[PDB]
Amino acid sequence: GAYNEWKKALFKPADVILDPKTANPILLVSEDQRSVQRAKEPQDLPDNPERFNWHYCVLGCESFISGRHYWEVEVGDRKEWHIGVCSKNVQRKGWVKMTPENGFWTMGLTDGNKYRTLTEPRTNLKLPKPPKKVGVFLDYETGDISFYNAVDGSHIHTFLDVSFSEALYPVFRILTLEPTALTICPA
Ligand SMILES: CC/C(=C\COP(=O)(O)OP(=O)(O)O)CO
Repeated sequence: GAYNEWKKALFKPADVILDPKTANPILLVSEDQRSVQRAKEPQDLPDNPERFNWHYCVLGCESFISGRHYWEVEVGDRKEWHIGVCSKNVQRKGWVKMTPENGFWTMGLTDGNKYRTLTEPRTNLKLPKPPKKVGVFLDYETGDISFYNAVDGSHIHTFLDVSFSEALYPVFRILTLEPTALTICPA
C-alpha cells in the first residue's frame, strides 16, 4: 500500500542497532544487535555513564539532530513493550517518569491489551487491531514523532510540533519476561 510505497520517499530509512553499553543490566542484546530480551536477574556489568540503571531501557547507537528518519519494530505477540525516541541528555541513573517533559516520546503496550501514550498523564489509545510491526517516524524540523502499523499503514499516534533541542535516540523498553523478543526490522 501507500505506506510501503512512500515511506522511503519521505523519510530516510535508519539502520538502527542497539547499543549494549546503554542497556539496563537486566536486558540482553542479541549478537546481531537488532533484538532485545529480558533476563530473570540483572547481569554483572559496569555502571558506566551511558547505561540506564533503573529503567529497563536500551538505545540505538546513533542519534539524530536533523532530518526525517524512520525505523520499524516487530513487537509480535509480546504483551508489554514501549518504543519511541528520547533526548541524549535524559536521566539514565535513578527513576524519572518517561514523559515528553523529561525527554521521552514513547508509546506502547502493557498488560497484553492496554495501548498508551507515555504522556503526563498517560493517555489510552484505542487501536482497532493489535499491531505486530510498528513504524516509528521522526521529522526533526517539524517536531513530529509518528507511529504507524507497518503492515496495514494505519495511524497509531503522533506527537505534534515538539521543539526539539537535543539529539534524539531510538529507545526501547521491556519490563516483562516473555518468550518473544522485541526486534528491529533491518533496513
Ligand atoms: C520501574 C519499572 C519500569 C518502568 C515503569 O515506569 P512507571 O513510571 O512506573 O510506569 P509507565 O512508564 O507508566 O509504564 C522500568 O523501566
